[PDB]
Amino acid sequence: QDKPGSAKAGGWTTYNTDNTFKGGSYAKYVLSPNLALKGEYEWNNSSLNSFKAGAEYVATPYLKTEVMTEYNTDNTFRVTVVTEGRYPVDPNLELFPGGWYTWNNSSLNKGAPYTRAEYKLTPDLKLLSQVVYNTDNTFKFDTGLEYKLSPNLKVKFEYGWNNSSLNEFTVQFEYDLSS
Repeated sequence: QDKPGSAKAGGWTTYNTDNTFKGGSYAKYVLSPNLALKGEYEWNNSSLNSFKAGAEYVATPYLKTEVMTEYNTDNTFRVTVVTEGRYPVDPNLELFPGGWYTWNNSSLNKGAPYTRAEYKLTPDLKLLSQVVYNTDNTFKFDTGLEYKLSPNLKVKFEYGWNNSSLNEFTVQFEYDLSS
């Protein structure tokens, strides 16, 4: 149904109890089926902003690979790899295999496990729960919700929770480009 050349936009509003506020937006340019381009700009009140960009390569129909490289004022900041796919589940809920990989020049490459669940707690919504567990102990825990009024545009609100940050509230804005 859809055709090549079209792109998708997605705003990201990061708000926290503290005065410090974070804002950014990510978009994916689909030109060909082989691979697609991606870019997410992260701006902040301070002068510590950055820009991450990469590409999305499809190795399998069930498992997809998306290389996301983080660029900064310097030559290079760091390159991370993300792996997502579709996993079956006994019940009605769905299981999404998440994979986080952090590669840098200073430190060594490491790929931590990621578990992303998505289902309807009851109402006609898409509750996305992201949990990160490690061999030692729990890594982090965050929740997310996906809802909308029309198919054209959509909105989602997810909050992160961990020892590092007390409580962060991020709301994504799904909106397809005009051209």
